Amino acid sequence: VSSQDPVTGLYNRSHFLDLMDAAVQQAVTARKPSTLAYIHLNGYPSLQADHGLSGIDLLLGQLAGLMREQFGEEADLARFGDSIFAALFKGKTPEQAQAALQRLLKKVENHLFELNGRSAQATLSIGVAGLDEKTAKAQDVMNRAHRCADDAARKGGSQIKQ
Repeated sequence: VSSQDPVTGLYNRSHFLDLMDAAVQQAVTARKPSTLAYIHLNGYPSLQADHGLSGIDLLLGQLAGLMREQFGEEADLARFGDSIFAALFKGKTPEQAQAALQRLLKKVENHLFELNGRSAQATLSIGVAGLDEKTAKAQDVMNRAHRCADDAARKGGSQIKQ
């Protein structure tokens, strides 16, 4: 079965979750820190309402292309859900990864999207969680970055919550 999201071009959640499992094992046996970024597209409901399936398909594809650009080789990129992206920064502490997360955040906030003639703007809410040897369950890492991202999007605008 294909491991890629045909809309965005990024790998799928299933694929990412395997990469996740492996990065945690590395973190608790080899003690190599990784960072998990949990990315919300802010105001997705309103963008879908105004632009519909076609509009958002284009947005997500552009949004991913900016993530590929801003993170390059440093991160593994997934389409986690409809309005949710995920990034794993293998070998980097959250501290070490903040720079690139800050860079993307602004790239998006200051980016104008062309959607079927129409024009739109968007910000992201990023929940960040580290992978370390004090990790107890791979699922705990997902949870923390999840919860942080949800708290991030609860505030409105471009947001990073570590």
